[PDB]
Amino acid sequence: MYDWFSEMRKKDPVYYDGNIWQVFSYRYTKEVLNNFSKFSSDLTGYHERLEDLRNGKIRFDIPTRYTMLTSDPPLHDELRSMSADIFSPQKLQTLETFIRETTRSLLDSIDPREDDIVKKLAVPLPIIVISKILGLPIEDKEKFKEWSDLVAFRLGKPGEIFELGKKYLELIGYVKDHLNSGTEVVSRVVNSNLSDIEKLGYIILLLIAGNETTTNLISNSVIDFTRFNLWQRIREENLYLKAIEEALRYSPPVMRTVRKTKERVKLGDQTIEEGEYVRVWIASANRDEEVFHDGEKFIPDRNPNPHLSFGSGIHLCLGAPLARLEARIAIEEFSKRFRHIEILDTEKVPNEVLNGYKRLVVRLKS
Ligand code: HEM
Repeated sequence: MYDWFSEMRKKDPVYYDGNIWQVFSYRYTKEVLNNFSKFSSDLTGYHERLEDLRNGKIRFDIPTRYTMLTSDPPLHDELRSMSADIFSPQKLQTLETFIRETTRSLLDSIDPREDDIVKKLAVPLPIIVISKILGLPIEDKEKFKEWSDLVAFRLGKPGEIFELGKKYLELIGYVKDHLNSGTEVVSRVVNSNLSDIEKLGYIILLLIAGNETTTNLISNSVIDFTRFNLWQRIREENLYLKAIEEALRYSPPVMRTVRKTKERVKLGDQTIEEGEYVRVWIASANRDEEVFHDGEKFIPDRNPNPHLSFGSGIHLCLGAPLARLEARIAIEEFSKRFRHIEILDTEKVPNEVLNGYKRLVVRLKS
């Protein structure tokens, strides 16, 4: 649907189709994302229940409705400041050896003749890394794999209520079980003025917000580098940093995000009424010809590359530096292991927001 995106960017960058508003151009998607006053992220009733949560009036509820992702400032900033430096440059420098050793370990498990790199590399890496950072027992990776499906970007589908109930029951129980054995990261959260439900929500967000997305970055990168035959060049010219950024732009793990109008507002030539949902197409903005010359092409050394794959504004992905580091080390170590790669079989996740692969079977020549 990238051709439909281009047509919309040209004729209706801000389009109303009866029920929701949709934005396709780079200029307007960025404007929406940055104007948090007009375009709110308070879509889960968080602000409305903050008083009763902090009072202990609400005792039970789905914890994932109360995270920094579904909040506007000042609440949003009060929450985010508790972990603003979790992925600081110094912290990541120190994690480099652990991340590199971990992917080398995962690569060691790959059978060159024919293996699934999503299963052996892309899925485990982010999970193992976040577990170390949070101080949660890696010995529960498989469970973590299951719970990663709960990431907020994923919308509902019929017949999942029982399955989801099971995961929530286990996940919540696990977090409550390890709230006081985590790193300073979780300690600061557990020792704040937040209600119990919010603490749960906060820890779950940090635990699952980047698993499927980071996995998708690695998978999408492997697919793009292979299909456009760039492995040789990337190693040769050391285009890892720029190439991964071009994968993020071209094959964004998250296709779009949503906002709700906080009052009548004019975006472009349109006046969006108060209380309307606005779908922001990150994938389309990333192809905007005005901002990305030859945007329909995968240019490995494209520079600069101001894509919106991690968002923009106050909710700009907290894990961006980590995701970038993990993916880079993954792709570097992988490239150093094979002389030729061949994609034998793939299976794509069936979702309109999360963009990635469920299976990626390849054959490698070490
Ligand atoms: C390549 C992988 C990733 C992609 C493409 C991705 C994408 C995003 C996007 C689009 C947003 C903004 C959502 C919005 O504006 O409504 C976001 C927010 C967030 N992401 Fe990521 N993410 C990735 C990896 C990670 C990782 C590794 C973590 C670490 C736990 C993480 C933690 C978060 C958090 C906590 C937020 C909310 C921040 C806030 O609301 O201020 N993400 N992510």
